[PDB]
Amino acid sequence: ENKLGIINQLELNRVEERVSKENAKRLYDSGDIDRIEVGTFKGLSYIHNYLFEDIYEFAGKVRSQNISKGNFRFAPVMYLEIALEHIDKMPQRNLDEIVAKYVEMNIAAPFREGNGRATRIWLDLILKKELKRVVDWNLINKEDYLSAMERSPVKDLEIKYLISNALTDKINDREIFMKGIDISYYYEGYTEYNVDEL
Amino acid sequence: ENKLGIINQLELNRVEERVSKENAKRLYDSGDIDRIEVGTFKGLSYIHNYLFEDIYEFAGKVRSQNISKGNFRFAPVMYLEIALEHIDKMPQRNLDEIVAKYVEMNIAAPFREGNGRATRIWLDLILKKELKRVVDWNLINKEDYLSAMERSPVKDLEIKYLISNALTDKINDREIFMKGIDISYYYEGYTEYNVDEL
Amino acid sequence: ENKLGIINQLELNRVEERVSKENAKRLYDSGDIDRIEVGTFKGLSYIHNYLFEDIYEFAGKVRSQNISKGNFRFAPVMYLEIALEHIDKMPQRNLDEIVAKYVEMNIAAPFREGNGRATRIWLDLILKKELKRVVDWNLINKEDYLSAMERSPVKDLEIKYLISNALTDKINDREIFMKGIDISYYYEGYTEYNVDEL
Amino acid sequence: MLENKLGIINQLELNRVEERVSKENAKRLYDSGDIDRIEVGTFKGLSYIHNYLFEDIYEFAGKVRSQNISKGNFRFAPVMYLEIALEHIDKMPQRNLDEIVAKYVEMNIAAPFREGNGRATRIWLDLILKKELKRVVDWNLINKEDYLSAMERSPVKDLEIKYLISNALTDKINDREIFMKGIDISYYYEGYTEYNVDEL
Repeated sequence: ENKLGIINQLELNRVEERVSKENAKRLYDSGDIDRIEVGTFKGLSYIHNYLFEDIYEFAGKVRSQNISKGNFRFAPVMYLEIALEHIDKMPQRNLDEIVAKYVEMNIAAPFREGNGRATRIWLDLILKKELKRVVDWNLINKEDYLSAMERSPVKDLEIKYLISNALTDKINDREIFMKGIDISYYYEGYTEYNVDEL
Repeated sequence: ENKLGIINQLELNRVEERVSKENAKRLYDSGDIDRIEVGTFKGLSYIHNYLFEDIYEFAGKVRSQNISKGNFRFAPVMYLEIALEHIDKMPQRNLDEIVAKYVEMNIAAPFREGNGRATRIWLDLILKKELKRVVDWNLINKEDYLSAMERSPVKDLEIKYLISNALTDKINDREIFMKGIDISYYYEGYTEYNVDEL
Repeated sequence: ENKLGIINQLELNRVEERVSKENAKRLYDSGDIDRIEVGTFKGLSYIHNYLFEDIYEFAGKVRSQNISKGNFRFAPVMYLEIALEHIDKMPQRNLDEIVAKYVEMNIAAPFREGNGRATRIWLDLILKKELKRVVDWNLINKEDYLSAMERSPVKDLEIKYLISNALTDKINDREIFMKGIDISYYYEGYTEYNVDEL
Repeated sequence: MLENKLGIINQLELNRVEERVSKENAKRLYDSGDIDRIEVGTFKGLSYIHNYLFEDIYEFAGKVRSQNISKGNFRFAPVMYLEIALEHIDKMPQRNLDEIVAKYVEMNIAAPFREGNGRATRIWLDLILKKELKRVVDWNLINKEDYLSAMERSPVKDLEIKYLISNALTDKINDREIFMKGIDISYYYEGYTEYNVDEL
């Protein structure tokens, strides 16, 4: 279900990876990433549209159906408008409040697809603005990340620990961002490209 | 925080069990249980107030704070009004729909405390009206019940199975109701009294 | 790490699917599938080797290190032989005992890879011998299957329900088998081929 | 319901007497100084603790179980692995908090006795911490719900229970009140609240 002419899911995986990773590279290199609202659904939507507007019509738009990914209980549509407004007002002064806000937005998962990758970019911008840190994503193991996120609605200690131990002060390091993009796509199983070669 | 003069949590547990079980016995014997709206938040609120109004000021009222217990998130206050209106509109024609409705009201957990006991009484009333059955709670083990309830937000098959294999047609049997009250309190850890001896 | 020199994971996935599916087709059509020990590790090892001896060494052989999948707690290597001996002696007289045996063998997961596909074939042979049934895998939705398997060490009701509702007496229906092979590969994410065209 | 050395046929009364008698034994275990002459960190020592607490009540006290036991959200070790599992736990290191918590988590999964594993193993844990870190747990600093949730999570990831333990560590390793309060809280974790050990 896409804007390109793709009827095969494996081909769509490769093409989505390549086009959206191209867009992520441009998001950083043009400086556009630094002109978006931080910590808000408007900003998250801007990121998501930027990554995916060529591939999906729903890019940047709040979904209309429920989503089902494993046994994780995402927000049902009926709470979604309420949830995002709540998240727009949550504080983000320190690591606890930032992780708590990230966990709430992960539960809300407002888009049909692409929530994890877009929201990881959004999280790094919150960390940069409020703590002058970003996540070095090579300091977070993939299985530990996925397990910690699935656990996070009950207790966010695991995800907090991973993030806190992966914090770096190199908030303008192009290499940290670009490799963070490759790792973020690897978490969701897309590994056909390296973003820096696009 | 209670209407009595109690500073000890264990004494509060003791008196809460005794008073609310006395009220449950009266709810059945007076016939008041037969005059309640079935399957709605209005009826559930009536039950909860009836059990707990001597002990807690919030009895029968939707909570204003979040509650956090076990391995899945109950509805946060900000969703509660939407959730209860939705639950009022859910169907209750067969066991599948009754169990799905019970699972959603358990997730809603609209009161500050006492959700489990009130909602089990409420469930028996839905079963009595729509299937001419009640639950024989002596046919549901505590460990099995708790495990199945914790699983139900993901998949209600386990709780559906326990409930259906405990269904009895003795829907006016006083002793089934009374033992059901003692068992329902045992599920939550209250065992100091026997309801028929109160 | 494989018998061909394939260094790309997406490439290996393609050839592993096609070759091993050819071996599965031959396993059924040659009738060899009917002369393998039913319900024992020896029989499972024969199935696994038959599927994977062309692609992987160690095919049919007990793994030597621990394996992980998500948070699932598979048997550690140091207990594996004990587990396999225990599983060889588990009974298989009715559906309950067969599902329980299948759940223990899923936990044992004795091979480095290919446990799910080999063990699903092994399960169908146990069912055919003991109940004169096989599973119509078309009646078991994928997400329901994976969730049920993850749940099964705690409570095997979900997988038992899915299997019990997918049982067919068409134990010589060649397409039920071959489609079962395609669906079983889809469970693990291999979707490039239809075995009957191989 | 379990066979017991008293003539008790009602589970609620067995709960009451078990709580009373075994809490009495725990008080005497500490006050007699016997707790200081137990092997630390091995199944032999845990077995000694368990027998001390429960031998008046249960024949199986201090003994490896012969059947599986099943509760909660993860499988305890099955009997067929139990001897090997305990042998392994005996050899696990305990030099720092990470290793002690990992060892405690493995022993909680092993759950070698028919019943009473949680209470005996918490005493066993405190003795390990006292020997290797010169700390014990101030159990008043670990909430019940937090404790139980962290334990259920621990076979997957021991971070939550490690956090609770480390943030409750105290150096008062000979404070009798810390111990006695720990006994009452440890029994509260499992739902036994009819007595206070110091009032026994």
